[PDB]
Amino acid sequence: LGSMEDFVRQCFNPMIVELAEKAMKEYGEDPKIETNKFAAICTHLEVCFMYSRFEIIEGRDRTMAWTVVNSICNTTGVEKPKFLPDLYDYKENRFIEIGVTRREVHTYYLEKANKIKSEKTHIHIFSFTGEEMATKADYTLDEESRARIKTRLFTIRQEMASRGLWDSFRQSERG
Ligand SMILES: [Mg+2]
Repeated sequence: LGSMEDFVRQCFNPMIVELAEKAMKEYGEDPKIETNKFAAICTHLEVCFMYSRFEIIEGRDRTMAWTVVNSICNTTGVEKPKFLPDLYDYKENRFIEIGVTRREVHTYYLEKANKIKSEKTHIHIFSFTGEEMATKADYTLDEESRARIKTRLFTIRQEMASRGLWDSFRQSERG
């Protein structure tokens, strides 16, 4: 059993880890104590990056994120989201909430759907198993692109496994 906090710093990009530490501390969470979510924040940030034609909302400091979002909402005619999205697609002209889950994707998809009370915001969930689920079966990215995200997730998993971190990481996902 290795250290998740060690794993994370020598696994993800220094930029992803840096943005995830802010995201955590911004909510009185300490990345050194809650290492499992620390790793979940990095993996999700990383997927938002591989995914993005796109405007990255996630990772930005709250004030900047809402500034970017609002400016978007009135250059276009899109309704203001309530919760900040992760991305904005001006191709399909909609926001995107992205999720990486260790649980059943359909369950996670609904929790997100019920939270954002969406009308137009798109939802796309990825898991560590390869199963995915996107709004109206509209998967946005072509196959190869989505295949890369799934690869990076598997890679993250097994590197977590060799260090004995997977077992704890995989079953500590809360709603
Ligand atoms: Mg977000």
